[PDB]
Amino acid sequence: SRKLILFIVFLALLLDNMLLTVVVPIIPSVGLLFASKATVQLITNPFIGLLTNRIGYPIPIFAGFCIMFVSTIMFAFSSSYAFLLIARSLQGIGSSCSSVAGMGMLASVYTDDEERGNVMGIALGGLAMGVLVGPPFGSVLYEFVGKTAPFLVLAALVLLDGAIQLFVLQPSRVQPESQKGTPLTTLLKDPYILIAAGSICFANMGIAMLEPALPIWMMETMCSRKWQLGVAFLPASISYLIGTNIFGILAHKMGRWLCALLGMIIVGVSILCIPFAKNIYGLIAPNFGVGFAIGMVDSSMMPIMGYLVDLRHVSVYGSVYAIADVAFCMGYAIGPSAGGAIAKAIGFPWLMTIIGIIDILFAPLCFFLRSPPA
Ligand SMILES: COc1cc2c(cc1OC)[C@H]1C[C@@H](OC(=O)[C@@H](N)C(C)C)[C@H](CC(C)C)CN1CC2
Repeated sequence: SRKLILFIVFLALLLDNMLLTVVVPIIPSVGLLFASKATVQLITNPFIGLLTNRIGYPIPIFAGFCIMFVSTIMFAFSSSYAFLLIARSLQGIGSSCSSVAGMGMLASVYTDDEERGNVMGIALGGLAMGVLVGPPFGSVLYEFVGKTAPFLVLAALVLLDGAIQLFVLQPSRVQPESQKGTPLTTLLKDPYILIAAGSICFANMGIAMLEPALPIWMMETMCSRKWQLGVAFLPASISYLIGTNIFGILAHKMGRWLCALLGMIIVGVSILCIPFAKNIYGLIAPNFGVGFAIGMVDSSMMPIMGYLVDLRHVSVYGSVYAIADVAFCMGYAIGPSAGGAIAKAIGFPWLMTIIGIIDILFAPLCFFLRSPPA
């Protein structure tokens, strides 16, 4: 059925993101390792995009379990920096495979735009939920048992997920797609695919510049307590969960172009409002708005990728969702380091204001998605 595939993609994304996050609080126990996974995923996304059109979705969505499970074990038994880096790179390839192949399969199964909206919303809700229950899970287990409890529990969990894969997807038989998909070059030459991918990129780059540089600006102006840095962003996750689980539904009613436009403005007018907050209490509302609007944008531009592909090019979703994932991961690849560097160069408030201005100025470019020609 289709709901089984939806649940399998949801659980895959959830477990992959629990892993990306769980590792965060264990690494201090600092260089390019934090972005190794993201940049490796950015490298290996288009390859899965072209591979899903050559061998099918199952085999390259099941290769997620076989690879992420190896990472979750390699992290469980990591001693040197080289082992940690190769484990994070293997995770990155696993997250690629899972995200690209799973979103492509969700697009190829739910062939109606209205239902594809809700399905992509639910999958991104899986992403958000995994990110939300990640740091808790890891820490709790790290403090109560040791540095190997979270990784072994997630190994068991991805093993169960891979069993569901083997007994639902049946990747035993290779199966090429029905028609030759449009080459990635032509897809990237289109203006509307570029606009949607750019919207997702800019939104996620704003978040990924905010997150690892807000504790820095906090410990020097607010003098917040140690645990305050943890709650300083939990509103963003919770709001992203809410937004990307409800707007996958609300967007096709409101109009995906309008949802994305309003989505980015809200991102802009919230990120711009972060530097004006002086105390942790005043930091909540703009962070909530940031998360809510990032969800507004993501759940509304993820269906529109497959929609534009169905409306303009041939109906093969591997390459276009590889493009959208590249958009995503560009943020968590470049944004953290570049934002830290810019904050050290000019200043964190000016960096957040630049991000906000760029987002508010780029938002009106989403009106071009009101009615694209065929
Ligand atoms: C390991 O270290 C990290 C820890 C964390 C992150 C990245 C890290 O490294 C990369 C991101 C993940 C975000 O979101 C996501 O992954 C998802 N949106 C998907 C679409 C990428 C999240 C955005 C929402 C609050 C709006 C913010 N943080 C949470 C913790």
